[PDB]
Amino acid sequence: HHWGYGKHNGPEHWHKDFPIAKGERQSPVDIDTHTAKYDPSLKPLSVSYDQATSLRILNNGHAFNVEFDDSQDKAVLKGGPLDGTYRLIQFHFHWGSLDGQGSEHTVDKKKYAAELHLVHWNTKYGDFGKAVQQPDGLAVLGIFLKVGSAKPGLQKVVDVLDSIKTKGKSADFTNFDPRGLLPESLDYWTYPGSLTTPPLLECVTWIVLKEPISVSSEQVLKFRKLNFNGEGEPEELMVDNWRPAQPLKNRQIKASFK
Ligand SMILES: Cc1cc(C)nc(SCC(=O)c2ccc(Cl)c(S(N)(=O)=O)c2)n1
Ligand SMILES: [Zn+2]
Repeated sequence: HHWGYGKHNGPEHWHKDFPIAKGERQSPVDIDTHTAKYDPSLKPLSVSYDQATSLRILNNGHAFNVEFDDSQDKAVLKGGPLDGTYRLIQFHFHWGSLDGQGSEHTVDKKKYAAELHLVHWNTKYGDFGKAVQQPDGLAVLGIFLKVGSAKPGLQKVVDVLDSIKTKGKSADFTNFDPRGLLPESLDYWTYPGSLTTPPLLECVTWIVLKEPISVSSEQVLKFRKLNFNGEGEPEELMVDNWRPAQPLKNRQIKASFK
């Protein structure tokens, strides 16, 4: 009876195995755009994905991860609200059963169709497993997806999905360039939060871009064909793999703009 996204093991139950689910800096949150403070001291984000080595794509039974070789100083996030340098380890998405839901963060209560998370760990802690035990361990760049025109830089991801339908399937996935998943603007909101999945560790500086990317209905439909179950088990489509907004509690969301 492990955690997941259903009635009996979804978000509302996670607190029994992971009590920090009711902690002081949980994610996601609603971003009230009127209440976010513009911080002129925030720096442009620096996203340096020129040498990113993707390696493989994995279906883990919760989402899928596009993984990067993070054994060298390639694919780094820095600047923004960050001190130091964060290295890209993986990205994944959360999405809905319907286009009117799927994001984890919301913007004045608006829910997007999906949300991409590019996960980076702070090099000062040497690896991802040590970084998640620190309050400044991770920086996640979150990008909303709305349904409209296709994102051409997303199609390679879409096209490999039929090879990783079920939990525990992986496929070789090299030369994937995550710059093709990025909006023109890098204006952002930022706040201190947590992993949105168990173990819900309070180790993330969230950086949510204001400009969504558009993807086509046919691209998101292919996300909804994945399965949460493993091969040979009854089919449970992988949809609605999002945690709802959590209380903001004693936190301030900062805007890099306007
Ligand atoms: C840490 C961890 C360990 C195991 C066994 N599974 C997962 S599934 C979700 C995931 O890979 C993950 C990893 C790190 C981040 Cl930061 C986030 S999220 N949804 O907060 O961006 C999600 N996560
Ligand atoms: Zn995520």
